[PDB]
Amino acid sequence: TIPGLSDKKASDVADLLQKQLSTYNDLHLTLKHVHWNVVGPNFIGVHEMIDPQVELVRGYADEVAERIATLGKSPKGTPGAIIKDRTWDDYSVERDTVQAHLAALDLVYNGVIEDTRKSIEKLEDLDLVSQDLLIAHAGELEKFQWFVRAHLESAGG
Amino acid sequence: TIPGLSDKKASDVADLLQKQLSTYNDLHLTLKHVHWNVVGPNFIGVHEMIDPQVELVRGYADEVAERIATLGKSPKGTPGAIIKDRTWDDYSVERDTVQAHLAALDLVYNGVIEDTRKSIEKLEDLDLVSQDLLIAHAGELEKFQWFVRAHLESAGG
Amino acid sequence: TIPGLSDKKASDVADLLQKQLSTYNDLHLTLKHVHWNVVGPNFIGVHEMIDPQVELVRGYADEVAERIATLGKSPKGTPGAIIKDRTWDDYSVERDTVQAHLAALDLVYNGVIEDTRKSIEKLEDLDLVSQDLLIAHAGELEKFQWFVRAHLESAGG
Amino acid sequence: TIPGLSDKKASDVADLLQKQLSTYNDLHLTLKHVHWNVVGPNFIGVHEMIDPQVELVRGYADEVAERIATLGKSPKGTPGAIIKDRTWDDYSVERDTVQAHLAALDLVYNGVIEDTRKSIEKLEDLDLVSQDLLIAHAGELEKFQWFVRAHLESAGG
Amino acid sequence: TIPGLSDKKASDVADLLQKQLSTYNDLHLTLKHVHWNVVGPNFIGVHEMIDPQVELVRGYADEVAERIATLGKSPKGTPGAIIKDRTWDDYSVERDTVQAHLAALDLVYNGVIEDTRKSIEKLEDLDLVSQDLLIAHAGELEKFQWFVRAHLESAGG
Amino acid sequence: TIPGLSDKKASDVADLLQKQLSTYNDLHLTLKHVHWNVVGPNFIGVHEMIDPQVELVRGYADEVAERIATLGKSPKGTPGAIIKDRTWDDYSVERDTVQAHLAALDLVYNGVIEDTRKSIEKLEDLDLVSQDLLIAHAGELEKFQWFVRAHLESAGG
Amino acid sequence: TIPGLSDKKASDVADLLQKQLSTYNDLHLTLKHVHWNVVGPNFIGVHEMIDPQVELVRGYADEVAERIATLGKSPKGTPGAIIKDRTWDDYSVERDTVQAHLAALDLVYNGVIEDTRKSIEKLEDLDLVSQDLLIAHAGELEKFQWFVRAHLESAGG
Amino acid sequence: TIPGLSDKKASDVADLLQKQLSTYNDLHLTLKHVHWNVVGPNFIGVHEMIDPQVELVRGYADEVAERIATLGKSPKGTPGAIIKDRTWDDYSVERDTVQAHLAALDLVYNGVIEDTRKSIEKLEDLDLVSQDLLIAHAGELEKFQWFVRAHLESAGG
Amino acid sequence: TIPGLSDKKASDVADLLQKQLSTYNDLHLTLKHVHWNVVGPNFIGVHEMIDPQVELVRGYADEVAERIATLGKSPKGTPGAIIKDRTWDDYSVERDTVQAHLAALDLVYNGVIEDTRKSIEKLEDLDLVSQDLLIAHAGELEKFQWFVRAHLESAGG
Amino acid sequence: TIPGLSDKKASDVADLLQKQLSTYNDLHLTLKHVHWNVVGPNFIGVHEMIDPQVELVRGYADEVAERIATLGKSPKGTPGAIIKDRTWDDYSVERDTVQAHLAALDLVYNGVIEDTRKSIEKLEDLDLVSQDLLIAHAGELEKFQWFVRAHLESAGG
Amino acid sequence: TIPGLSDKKASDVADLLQKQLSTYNDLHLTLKHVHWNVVGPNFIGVHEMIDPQVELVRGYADEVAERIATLGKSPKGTPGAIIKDRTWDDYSVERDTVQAHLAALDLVYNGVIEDTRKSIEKLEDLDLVSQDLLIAHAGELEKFQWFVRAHLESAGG
Amino acid sequence: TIPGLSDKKASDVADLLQKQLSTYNDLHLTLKHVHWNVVGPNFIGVHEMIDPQVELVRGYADEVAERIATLGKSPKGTPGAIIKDRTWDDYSVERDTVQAHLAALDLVYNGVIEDTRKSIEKLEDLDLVSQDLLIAHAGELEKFQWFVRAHLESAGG
Repeated sequence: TIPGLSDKKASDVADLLQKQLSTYNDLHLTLKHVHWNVVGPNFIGVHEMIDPQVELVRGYADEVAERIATLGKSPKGTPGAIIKDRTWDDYSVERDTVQAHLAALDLVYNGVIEDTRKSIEKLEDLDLVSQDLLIAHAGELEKFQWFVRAHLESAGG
Repeated sequence: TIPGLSDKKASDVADLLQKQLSTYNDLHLTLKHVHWNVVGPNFIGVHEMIDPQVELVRGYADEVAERIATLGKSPKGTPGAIIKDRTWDDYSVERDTVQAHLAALDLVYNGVIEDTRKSIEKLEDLDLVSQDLLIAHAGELEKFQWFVRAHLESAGG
Repeated sequence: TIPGLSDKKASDVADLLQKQLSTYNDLHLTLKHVHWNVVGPNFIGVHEMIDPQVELVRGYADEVAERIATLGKSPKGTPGAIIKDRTWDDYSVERDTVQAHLAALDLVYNGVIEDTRKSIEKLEDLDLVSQDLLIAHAGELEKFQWFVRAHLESAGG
Repeated sequence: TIPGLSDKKASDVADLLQKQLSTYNDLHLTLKHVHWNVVGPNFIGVHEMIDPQVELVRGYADEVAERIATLGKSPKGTPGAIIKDRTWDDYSVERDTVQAHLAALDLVYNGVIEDTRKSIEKLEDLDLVSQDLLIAHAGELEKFQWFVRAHLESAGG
Repeated sequence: TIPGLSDKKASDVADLLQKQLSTYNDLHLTLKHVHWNVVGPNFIGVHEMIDPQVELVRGYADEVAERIATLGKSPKGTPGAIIKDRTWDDYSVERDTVQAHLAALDLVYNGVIEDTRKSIEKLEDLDLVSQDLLIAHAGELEKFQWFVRAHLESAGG
Repeated sequence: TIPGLSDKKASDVADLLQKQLSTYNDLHLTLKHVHWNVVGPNFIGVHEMIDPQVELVRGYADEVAERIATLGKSPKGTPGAIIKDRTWDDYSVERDTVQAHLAALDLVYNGVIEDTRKSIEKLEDLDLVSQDLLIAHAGELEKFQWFVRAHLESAGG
Repeated sequence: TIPGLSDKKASDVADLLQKQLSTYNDLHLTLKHVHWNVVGPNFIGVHEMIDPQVELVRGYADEVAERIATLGKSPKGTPGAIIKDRTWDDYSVERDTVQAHLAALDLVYNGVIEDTRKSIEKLEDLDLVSQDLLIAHAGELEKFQWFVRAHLESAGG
Repeated sequence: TIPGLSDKKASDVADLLQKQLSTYNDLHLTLKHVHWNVVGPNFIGVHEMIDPQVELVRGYADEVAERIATLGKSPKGTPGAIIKDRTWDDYSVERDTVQAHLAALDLVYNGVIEDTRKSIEKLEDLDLVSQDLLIAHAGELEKFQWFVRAHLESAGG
Repeated sequence: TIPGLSDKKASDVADLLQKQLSTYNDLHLTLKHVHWNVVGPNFIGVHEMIDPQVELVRGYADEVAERIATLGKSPKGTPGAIIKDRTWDDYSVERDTVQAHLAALDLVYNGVIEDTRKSIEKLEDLDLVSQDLLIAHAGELEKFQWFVRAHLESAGG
Repeated sequence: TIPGLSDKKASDVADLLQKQLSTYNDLHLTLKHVHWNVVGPNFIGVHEMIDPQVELVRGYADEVAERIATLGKSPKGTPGAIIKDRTWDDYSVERDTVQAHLAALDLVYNGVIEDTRKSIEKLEDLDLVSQDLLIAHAGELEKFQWFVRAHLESAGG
Repeated sequence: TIPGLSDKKASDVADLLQKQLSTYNDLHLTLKHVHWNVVGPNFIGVHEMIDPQVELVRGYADEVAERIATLGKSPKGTPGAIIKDRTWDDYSVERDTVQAHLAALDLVYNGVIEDTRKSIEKLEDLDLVSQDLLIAHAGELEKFQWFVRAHLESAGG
Repeated sequence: TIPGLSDKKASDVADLLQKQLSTYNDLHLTLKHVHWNVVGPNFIGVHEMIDPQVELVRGYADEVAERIATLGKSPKGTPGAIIKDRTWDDYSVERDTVQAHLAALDLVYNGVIEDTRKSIEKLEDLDLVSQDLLIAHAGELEKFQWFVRAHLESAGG
């Protein structure tokens, strides 16, 4: 009954986003979880290096959901609703080192930027504005992965 | 090992808090979920009434996790970790009026302020400082429930 | 004599933005007009929900013109210049309730996001950067229409 | 012993203001009283709508009292001193809806902009500066009545 | 049905302002129009010189319209409503030098400080508060004309 | 019909805060009254030493009521409501020196911190969170009385 | 050649202000002079009490001079131009106590609020806007005299 | 002669605090000393991780002393006065690694949170407000120890 | 190894960007060089017109380097590294008028917006996110060139 | 009776700063005088290029006096006190173009940086800290003269 | 090893500074000690007069320690470390009037500005940059002593 | 034709600064280059530890050039113009560890503080103000080297 223009084409994208909407929600809790379980002789560096990224992604969440409802469908943001769309195993790492946790996080982001890049191409035709949302997000998500990656590498590790 | 003092008495409280860090995490997600599914001829009021409360509880999330780690134990923040501690059904309400959602939230807070209150008496003897945390939280959580409650009462609604 | 690259292809987009430029100017006035004429028991919510949107679009305006002028052409922002490009009737709603004004506004935006979407596609070949401007604008304009829409619905009203 | 110019004229304006300093102090308490007793599906709108106005009037309080001492006389700020100058009944309205409290407030303001206007003309030939003080307040106070009025009215309600 | 005091007198001042609300809205668009059409070896000076003045006048707009609704009448903000009250020709001047546009602006302001002054005296015996509003604006508007004038003149040019 | 937990035990604390609520309101006025009546060669120090304290207590006020309303009861903040609970004479000191007003204030606070201490203990069983409110308030109120006391002593004056 | 309205009337008000622009510039220097020459067991109170007032008056300076150029005439800001308009002796008082300097300042202000008031009435029938300027200043200047006066006085001293 | 209520009971707590008052003073210098002698390939992390804690504890100092004087006794804050109450050996570590310095600091905090927790229980009866001071402090002191601890540990080291 | 996805397609873009990070670095230095060699009776205008643009491009510098590292490759930022990628002659103009320098800069931007534009088409297929970067940049770079261009044009200068 | 070290050697520097003190005061007025008398098509650039400089020097003033008073002597800041030390003619330039006023100002500064340089060397033995004051001041004063100079030259005008 | 240049000449200065870092540390503690033991009918004046000076000297503390470490040597900041370098008796004065305390502080500064001055001449040849540090400090330290001195002087007190 | 005073003596210093002006320019790019190529398990620490230093030195650049032009000569800031004055080999280190890069950077600063200290002594006679510029800079440059150095050392490494 209400999107910006295309009854169907939108419902497609509305579900594309909801998949992202839930990945971020796992993401920011996951990030946060990592932040307070990270440990060892660089913990404050990373612990904090994270906090912007939490705050950023959390917002990415808002931007998705607000978009979805803009598209017409309803966004779903309860932990129930994320296990539903989720496709990793929930971050299993616990009190652990940086290296452990970033190794761990690298792979998590790996899902996210892969999925997001895919929803980007899917969107290229359907809805460009929403393509642009994730494109923005994506730069920032990728960047953050580079931060985490740079913590463990040398020649090209 | 590490706590502030009592190898056991802490371990006891570190699960009280872990019961809580998971409740808030549910809460903040839930609030947020409510923030962007709310609707009607008062939606912006509440919508924004909420946004501080998210940001606040989310921070409540940090405070107690950071405390858990302080007590010694590791805090558990992944959405898996909150289904594990969760006691209610996850928030049932989707796109829907303010009126619905606040009834819905009212009930949610009802878990939280009761649960937190109970954890406060439990804390009175064991660890006082952790009592103080939840006491602070409690004031602000309860307050917010009165914000939400006031939305549907005259005589004594 | 001056653009960034294509004498004709620019003149084409400079005529496009100009149509937009004037739509926004109508809009920020329209918005503002609505804002100090809205009324009823939801008044302040909306009265203020608006003000950011005014300010945003007003800036959206500066971005049009400065782009036009960048493109080479001269941009036009006098009330005479806007009636010249204006393709709607001017906002007919005088003092009134919220519900009225938002229905009225919903329609106005219907014009704006429809038109903007069209100038986006018109631009996908022409000039990508100008495409980017409006894609940006678009998300935010659309978002705002959802804010107003969410004010009068439930199932899918 | 000390004013700026007219040893008598000043004393006349000095009590004029004291009547205002007391009305405001009633006002600011009254506003605050209303703000935390308001209720219903619109409470946070008004509840907050009000807050700037409290802080504003309170300041208005400062400006006149400081002005009185400037004039020469001593200003009187205690609840005893306001009951003494007061000439309404004190806000009778207790926990209650918006529409109720705003009806009530509307009337309260009615005493204020009436009395303040009256004290302005009285002041045209006493002391202009002091005239300007209240003229300033007047706009702002009047504006705030319109905010509250706008809550119940349709074509001219 | 509602003003602060005089059921008629108010309606008289109410249209006075509406004449202003429309002049300003022309003004603010006009200013903005000039700002992005100015040019030559002095453009950024003026281009910016202007910006505070736009934001200022725009605000001046708010203050009178809000004032009108305060008075009782409804204020009229659409481009249709300004062409309707307008009594100049609309800014004819298109891309062009500083000196050109400032000459043009000077004249535009000339209508404004003239008309505004006239509406002030008219107001001395209608409504003082509303008189003060424009007196305030007057200083600021007048000041801005002097800024623009100061651009071409030597001994008295 | 609504509190956080105990229908009676709340009504008991809601009557306690209410007594406090009104003490503060008297206080912020009293403070403010003192502030613009203080005088002598120490005037500005104190004149300003006060203003934070006003503002603090005023907020202390909001915290009472919002707690009361949270507790379920309706809070009462009209000057009539404060004389009703008021257990002192209203601040009798009119224009005067610092030394006078602080002696006068020292006594007023003597009432406040005495009473607050008592409602704290009354609360240690009743409602802990409300206990926490006033404990917070207390430290700051006490601190302030020391600020005023420190103004007139040496050995232990 | 250029004012806003009255080619003569304006010149009359233009010198009125120049008398003020010079009084202020004396004033602001004078204030500053006092501020760094004050002394005794109260110096930092006043020393600072003053600082806002300098910055304020200095600004008052700007407002009238800018106003003069607005009126048409050129304003005159050099020490030569103030000795020229000046009509007191220059602050004779050198390093010295508070009470001394405030006595001295009190008198200085006395010239100011007297002269400024006189220039206001003179202005009621020349130019109202310019009248408002000084009325504004007047409150603020007058307020500052009361601050300084309040330093030595008991029952009416 | 002056506390809030209990001549003796207060003098007891007044000395309890002074012990803390001096521990913090050792603490913030000690922290600071550590901050500029820390070294190695994570120094900036910790170096900065410290700086908030200095600023925080330093304030904790103020809060103690101000409380003491509030209680009636005089607070003692000279390096003489801290050696007097001190009970560790002064931080002996010098230009040294992080690990060294945090190992070193862990143990220092160990004294502090142990002592503070003890003064907490001592206070539970005597003066609750002061109990609350340290309780607040304590959370924050403990938290900071968790930061330092987390720098050297893995499984539970 | 590391990129977001395509081992080659990235490597390709990582030199597109490296072509750019070096162009900006030249640019920001050049701008700055121009900022403090500019001169004439409009120097401050432009001088300051520039300072944002430096700070902005400099940040453009970070964004793409940080992207390069994200894509996997290492970014090269030393002045050696920019002579290596540089395609124009380094900025020829020394102390000299605005008019000269903007002609000079105009030509400089002409390299940049053309080059960046070309790199954007090149990016359309390979890596979209990196396209978006330069697209954003482009808008702002081109804009600035219009600021500079406007400094010497009427008819179509 | 009081300096930092040398009864005579201070009195010598206290007479030096005093000469400076008054030069600045003349200057800030002079600057300010220039600022609201400048004119032509470069007006706003300079009109504002100045304001920081005013404010800076004004503060330069406070630093002189406070230093003098620190040195032991009493500093002198009344317009009479500045003509007493003043070694130039007062700024003769009334309304005028930029080019004029800056030529005029260039000369004024010529006095200031010449004199300041001389009091610097005079100080290299006398009092180093006072030397430092003026060295600071100097750089900034000189810098500003270059700002004004750069306004009227090219080869080396 | 590490310094900026001279293996010895630095080592020499690194104890000059270490003499200073310990003096300031005493100072800031002492100031603070004075801030909260001050008392009388001017206590807030001075009390607050001090608080910047603490914060400032404390930072003076960092600057020179950070310099020491820069010169190569390790700085020593523990209260043990300041009794080791300390040359006066620790601050003798307990709860006591302003007048006492400033006499007391006056004497304290007297050590400091003399000592620092002497260390500045000592530095003139060896290390200039470190001279500049203490020179900066000196201005501000001496200044503060004049603030304190001014509290008890007329003729030449 | 224009410096502050000495045709030659200045041209000497003008070239002294230009050598520094270019070292910084290499410096800030070099720093920046280091910041985005730094890597390993402390990268965020240093990566950020750098960013202030970039921003700081970049400004140091401005301060030089602005000074040069103040001296009369023209400052040269193009990458061409830095290779011209440069005397290291351009930073050759590429994607590499912290330790590598700081080892690398230590030596770079080594040039800079050595050169700057030398231009300091050269300046001691010629121009003191410019001596002071670099002296300021120098403290800060040295400090930053201490930060980098402290990352690799223990006993005195």
